[PDB]
Amino acid sequence: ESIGEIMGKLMQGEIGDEELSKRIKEIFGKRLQWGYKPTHQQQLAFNLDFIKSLKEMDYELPSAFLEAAFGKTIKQSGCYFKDETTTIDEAEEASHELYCERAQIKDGQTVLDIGCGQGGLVLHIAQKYKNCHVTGLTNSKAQKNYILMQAEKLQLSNVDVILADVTKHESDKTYDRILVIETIEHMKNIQLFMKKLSTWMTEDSLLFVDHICHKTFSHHFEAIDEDDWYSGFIFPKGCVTILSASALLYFQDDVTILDHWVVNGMHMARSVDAWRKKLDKNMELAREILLPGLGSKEAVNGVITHIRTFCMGGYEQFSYNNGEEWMVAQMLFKKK
Amino acid sequence: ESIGEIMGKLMQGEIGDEELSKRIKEIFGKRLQWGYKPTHQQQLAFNLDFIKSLKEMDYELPSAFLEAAFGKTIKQSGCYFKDETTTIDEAEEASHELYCERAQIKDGQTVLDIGCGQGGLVLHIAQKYKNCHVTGLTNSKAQKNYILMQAEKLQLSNVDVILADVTKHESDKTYDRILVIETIEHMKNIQLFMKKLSTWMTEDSLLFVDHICHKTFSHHFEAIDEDDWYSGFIFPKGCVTILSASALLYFQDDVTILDHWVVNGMHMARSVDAWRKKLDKNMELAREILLPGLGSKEAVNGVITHIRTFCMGGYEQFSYNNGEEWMVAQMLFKKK
Ligand SMILES: Nc1ncnc2c1ncn2[C@@H]1O[C@H](CSCC[C@H](N)C(=O)O)[C@@H](O)[C@H]1O
Ligand SMILES: Nc1ncnc2c1ncn2[C@@H]1O[C@H](CSCC[C@H](N)C(=O)O)[C@@H](O)[C@H]1O
Repeated sequence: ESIGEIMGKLMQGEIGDEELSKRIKEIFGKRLQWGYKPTHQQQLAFNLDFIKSLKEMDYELPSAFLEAAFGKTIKQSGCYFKDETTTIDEAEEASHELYCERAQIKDGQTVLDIGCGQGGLVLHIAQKYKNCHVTGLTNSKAQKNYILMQAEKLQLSNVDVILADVTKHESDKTYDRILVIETIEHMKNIQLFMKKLSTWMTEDSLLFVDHICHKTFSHHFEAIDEDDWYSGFIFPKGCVTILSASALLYFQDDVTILDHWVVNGMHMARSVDAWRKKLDKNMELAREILLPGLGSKEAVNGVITHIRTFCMGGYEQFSYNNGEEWMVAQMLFKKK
Repeated sequence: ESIGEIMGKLMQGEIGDEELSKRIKEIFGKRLQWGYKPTHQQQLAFNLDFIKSLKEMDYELPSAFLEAAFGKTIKQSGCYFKDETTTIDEAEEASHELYCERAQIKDGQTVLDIGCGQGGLVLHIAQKYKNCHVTGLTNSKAQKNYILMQAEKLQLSNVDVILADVTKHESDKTYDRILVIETIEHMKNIQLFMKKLSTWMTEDSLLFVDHICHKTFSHHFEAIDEDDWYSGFIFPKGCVTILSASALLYFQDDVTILDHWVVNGMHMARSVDAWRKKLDKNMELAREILLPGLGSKEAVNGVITHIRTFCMGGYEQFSYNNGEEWMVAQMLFKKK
């Protein structure tokens, strides 16, 4: 069976969930085979080669659709589920609280959220800590607009948003706290990224990074072989990197580690499951919302298939071996 | 059975090798049970707690005996065995060559060897690189004397030895290369140690560290429980720390990592096996050598039992799971 053939049936909704999940799990299984080495000697050689290679490098969905698919604050990162019955809205809030705890946020601090998305964390910190000034930075005008509208509705006076490609942003401004929640995976050059972040810190600042990871090895999110129809469908341009849980420890030229955690992958699995189920529940509404801006029922079905498959695939990835393969890494740093 | 009882039979040579190896393997087995956590979340919590705890802290055998037990240069660190038939003398040289390769030694450099022991590496570099100046640093007068005698016999003019407790040594001198071969395991405060080493480097220097490790977790070399007669017999004062293979990545306040390797534990296992077998072969001579300085056959038997048991135990430790538990970690750093 060719890619063309599988992609044919997928787009037509002719692959049932059972088969789809099975096919994607197999693809992730091959990545694990690729990544695990027989000895720690070989594992470190593999991992350091990856790390060295990084050092050589360098239409938007309507907000109504996003609201029908994601949780209340449209968080687009792994959330944290205390209970079986925890809702996605509760899991968003719990995840925001965990970041505030681990990044040691205190009232009165200046806070920068890099790649802030729809601004759930910016709005959380602004509401919880009235004397903080909170700045989100995003490369999306639509996201900036959404955040400023929400801050207005919430009567928040302590929020601003920088519209910038972070890789190009130049400023003399420093911040007490810099937060990077699942943004670093999108970064082309990571030695240069951490260096830039360090110039926006003082000796009193902390930097908190959260990134999807594998516990043992790093990889680009790209086709494992010629049979892999999934990876390139999800990221057809690519430029998503899955660092190992310890990869950023090798990027301490300009910052120094203070603490290090991981969150088991079942939290991410439950996040993507909640998105998939909500999209499914709101399927008719979603198709209605998208149609104006996409111009045909076929183009709508395509966008929806892509998002739904991303959630179905993410479920297999992060739930693999009960959350003990792909998971979320978190690190706290100070400036050199 | 009490410790007193096992120690009774051990000292009397009443425990055969088979039983001795079995008992020590069991003790290491319990350490593995202690150290491996069920989830990566818990493994990192365990490992970071250990790392944080470190940040809060702060008669000699005649040379003729050492010559009868160890290899030609009296190396007292893991060696490197290419073949089944590689001799300890060859393995010493191979290990010296590996350090020179990984620490990027070049003729003309100033080189400092911290905790240089009987000076095998100092003498190797001095002979191979005639324009290097090579300084060994040791806290032992007997070791200093041995090295200077060997340098004289070898017609080396480029060797000096500092007699100092490294934790107390103050100097303005800097070096192109600093080498630390299985010395850091003896260090009380490691943030402070790496900081001190950094003040002896310039922007052009490199630091190479080799340390015994476990691939997954860190531990002090101390009794696992009340049944453990071994750990405290080997190190009755203690102050040996077995860092995980990645522990020093968290000690980059003052230096920055460039490369990272591990060497499989079978190399160390073959090293301690060679020492044990050579001591066994030369047992009569060894007892004769020690008697003058120890003053009784009983005190001689004690010293020999301690050294032999150390080798028997080391064999079980490093050969465990074909060298994939305890092994040797190596790191290359530059100054911040
Ligand atoms: N170069 C760049 N400059 C600014 N933002 C960028 C960027 N590359 C990616 N981003 C943004 O970073 C975000 C990563 S997704 C995570 C969004 C948000 N932190 C949340 O947790 O929900 C996306 O909004 C992405 O478009
Ligand atoms: N505070 C200190 N100052 C100097 N040397 C020390 C020290 N603590 C331990 N040492 C020495 O460091 C050495 C560790 S054993 C390794 C010796 C040598 N590098 C080799 O590979 O053979 C021992 O000689 C030990 O006595």
